[PDB]
Amino acid sequence: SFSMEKVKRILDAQRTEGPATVLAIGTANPPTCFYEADYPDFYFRVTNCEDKPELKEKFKRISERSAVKKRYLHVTEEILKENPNMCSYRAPSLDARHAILVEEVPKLGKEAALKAIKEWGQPLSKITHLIFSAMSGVDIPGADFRLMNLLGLEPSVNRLMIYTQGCYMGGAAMRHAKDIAENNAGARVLLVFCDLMDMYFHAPQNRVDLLVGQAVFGDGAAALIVGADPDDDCTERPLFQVVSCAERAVPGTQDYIKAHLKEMGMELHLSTDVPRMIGKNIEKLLADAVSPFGISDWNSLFYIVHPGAVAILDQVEENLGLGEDKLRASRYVLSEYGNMGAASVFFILDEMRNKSAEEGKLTTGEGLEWGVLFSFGPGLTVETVVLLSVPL
Amino acid sequence: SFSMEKVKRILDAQRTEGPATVLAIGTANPPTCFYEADYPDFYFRVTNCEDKPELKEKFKRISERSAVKKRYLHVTEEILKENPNMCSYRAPSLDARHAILVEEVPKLGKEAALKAIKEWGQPLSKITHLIFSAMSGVDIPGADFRLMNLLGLEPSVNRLMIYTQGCYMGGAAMRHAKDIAENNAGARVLLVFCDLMDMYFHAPQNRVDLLVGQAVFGDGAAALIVGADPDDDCTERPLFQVVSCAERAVPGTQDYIKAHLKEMGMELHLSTDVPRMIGKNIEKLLADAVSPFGISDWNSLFYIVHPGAVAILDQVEENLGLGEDKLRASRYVLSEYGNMGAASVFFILDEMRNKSAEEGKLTTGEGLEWGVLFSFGPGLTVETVVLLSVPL
Repeated sequence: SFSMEKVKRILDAQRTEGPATVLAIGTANPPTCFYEADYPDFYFRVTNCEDKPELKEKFKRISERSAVKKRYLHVTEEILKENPNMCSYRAPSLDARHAILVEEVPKLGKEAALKAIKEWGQPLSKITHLIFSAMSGVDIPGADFRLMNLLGLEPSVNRLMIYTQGCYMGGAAMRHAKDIAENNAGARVLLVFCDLMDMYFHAPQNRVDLLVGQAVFGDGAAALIVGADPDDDCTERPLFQVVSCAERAVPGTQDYIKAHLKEMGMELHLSTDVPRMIGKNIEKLLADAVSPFGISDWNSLFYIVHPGAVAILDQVEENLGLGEDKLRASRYVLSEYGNMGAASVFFILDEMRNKSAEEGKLTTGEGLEWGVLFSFGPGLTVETVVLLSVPL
Repeated sequence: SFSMEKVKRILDAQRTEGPATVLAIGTANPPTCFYEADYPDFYFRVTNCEDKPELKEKFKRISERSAVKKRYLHVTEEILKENPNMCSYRAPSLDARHAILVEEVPKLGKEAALKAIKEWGQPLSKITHLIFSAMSGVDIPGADFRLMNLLGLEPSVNRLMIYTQGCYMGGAAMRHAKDIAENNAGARVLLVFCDLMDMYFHAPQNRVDLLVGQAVFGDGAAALIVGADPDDDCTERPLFQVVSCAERAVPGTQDYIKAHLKEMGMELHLSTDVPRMIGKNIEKLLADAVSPFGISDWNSLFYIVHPGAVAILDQVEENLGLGEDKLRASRYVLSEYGNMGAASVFFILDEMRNKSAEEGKLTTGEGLEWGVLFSFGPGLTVETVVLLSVPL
């Protein structure tokens, strides 16, 4: 009865008022830029597969239809010479690949995080939580721990490390940052995604899905600061507000995306029915998300759509009845960066906020007030994040 | 300015009143019981190492000093015959191991979860969140996804899957469960830990840490339901309340615990200075956690201590001045089960609620009101979770 008064003082003390908001965004990529026109030539050469010209022409057509202009890749010609088993299909190469990633993943995360923290402008000691999402680079301690030390965070930073889960993680980790920020006054969350696709590099196979991956997977890292209740007394300024987060596993699609961690690396299996399956469901998912806020004209939203493959963007555009320019920002990131896993939606959100100011729009959301963020991954998981833009 | 009013109706609707509380605990273990007396004979025979009788004596002395009576292990003699590369040191065996685990991890998680759900007594459709923590079994889709389908959870259940992180996950996943439960009215979180140590089974080496791990690591899974604001109108009934969660990386201990995922499986590195380091820091961590609640007599708390090794329990007892019976429940779980990774503290918490009832105590925390839960892992991370018991 007095111990319960202590608990209620703790609960009262932690309450927040406003919603979780994104306070800064920073991105970073490997230094090596690979242009899509040269990649079939580079890829088949460096894998000593120039004696497979029909397969090469098949890959060229997939790359040309991919709508990817360039990618920044961590895998270089030097790296493949020093670890040739990566170019020998199913040969053991997991040790070599992991040695390469274990230090580079936190290293690239740091570069993006520094940018986010710089824009944020607050001292590192104000960061209370760190969430690290990384497709590859599994290690104990994790990249969360490494980045905490590289950045000089407080040893009391609350850490969450999510390894090897898929492209739905952009929306998923965003939900957790929201729950953290809103349940804890003063909480300031550094949310970092680093997806290096080195584990998915294999010699070309006569497999459409593996070829699409080789054409589309790109590397990058994205960092955000997420918090509730911005302090006016300092230079904290919101970019977007996270209103509601939803997740759904599509029934009957277990086998559409599978990927196995093996001695040869990451073994991918991706059904070509993924975009249609996404397109068949997207409107009902959007409708469930935004009806509670009275939105029924889909073109009244601004869009951040995970660019898993260009077919995915087209399917969304088609089955939502979107104007041709609605997915401009998503197509841009797909074009300039490829599919960077979970980081992609945050490259897009970064692009949208910058393009809006550059074009003089009245909000961070292309002049609109409400928007939605979609991530897609195994199997099949769809993330639906409702956003509010901020005025300019 | 009317849309900002829409956001406030959502937030107001999602507020909770009370703290996150654990509403049920369920545990499960593999079927095969290995007695610690017999393990040195079994272990060195089945690894064809009876020709190292001095190493076997070094292993036996560690086993006898271990304070482990028995363990339930998934690794059987049959499994090792079907996968002999698990017994040849550094031979490639990661593929063989992962195939064994990817279906067993969710299966044992299901066994524990069903019990927790049984005690909980609500319909599965009420579970809004699933958090799965597993040391081993990295797969896409994850064990969370498999478990959702094994149990028949709603496809809209919000999932979080954490692979390969260490024994601090007990307290860490508990923090995230607290944030979800408190930030989302109606939320009921299914929290599942399954750590199968098959990835750490190797031929005996003349390495103290690997031998101790071979003596102490056991297999098991523990499941919890966590929610804020228990319903009186139904059979929901709280066991403990989660008051505050803190996490700390001990400065200068990066290398004390390391583990690398390689082609041979999990390659562990564990310094013997761990218990001393833990003992050296435990009081300052405990004091920071419970001083805000006016607590300065450490024997006024009940204890759940991660049983990483008996040396750790002894160090915690010594450096806090605990009475000889304070750590009864923790040493019990170590005795009867070994070190089951992150699931352990929940076996202990389960043991404590049951022993307290069996002894007719007036609360679930051995008659005391306030208590603390400790998890330790890489590198070095310590979780301090302050608990409130419930009357009986």
